[PDB]
Amino acid sequence: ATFEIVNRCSYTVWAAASKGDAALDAGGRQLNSGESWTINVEPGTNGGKIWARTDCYFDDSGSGICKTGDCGGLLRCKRFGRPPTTLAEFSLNQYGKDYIDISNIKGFNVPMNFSPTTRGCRGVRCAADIVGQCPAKLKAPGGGCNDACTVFQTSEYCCTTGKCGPTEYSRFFKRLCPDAFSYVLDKPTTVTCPGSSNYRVTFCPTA
Repeated sequence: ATFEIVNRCSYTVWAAASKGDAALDAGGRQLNSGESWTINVEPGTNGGKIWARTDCYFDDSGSGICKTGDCGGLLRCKRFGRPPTTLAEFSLNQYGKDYIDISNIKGFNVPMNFSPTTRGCRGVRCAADIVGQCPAKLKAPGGGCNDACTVFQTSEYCCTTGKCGPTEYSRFFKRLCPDAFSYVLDKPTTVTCPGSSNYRVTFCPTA
């Protein structure tokens, strides 16, 4: 499947793409304002994620640091990124269906739209100003709004027993972005698409 990754933000982002144990395509690239990066993702990819990283400095061998979403200091991500990161998540060709979602379970850094470019399902968006509205206790100094699990490390926020409810903090993410996962056991906002669909991820889809 092909994913077009579009930076509509007025600022530079460093896109990342990974399934957690391996890069997807090149795994990462600088995107200036307006740039598009087309990647190929092998069919049957399970647990793939796309995200943006902000305020990165890399040297000549693709080694450095980003203020949000850093994946162990690499330009080309092999691992998932450090919170806070708005996530586009996907599992492809799972019994003839593709499954896509946006998640705030690892916080929010950049607004995002995740839409098919082929027929037969709708897209999902989280475009509210979560950073501006972020509760003071979740505000990340680097920029971004952390999830409560990352900040507080309790069984309830992290749902480590497999039983957990919504919280004051999850409800904040949910009120601004009803179409994104706000906590681990949130009622799924997954969208089912035809197997082998194609997609666009757009950062800052509004402004």
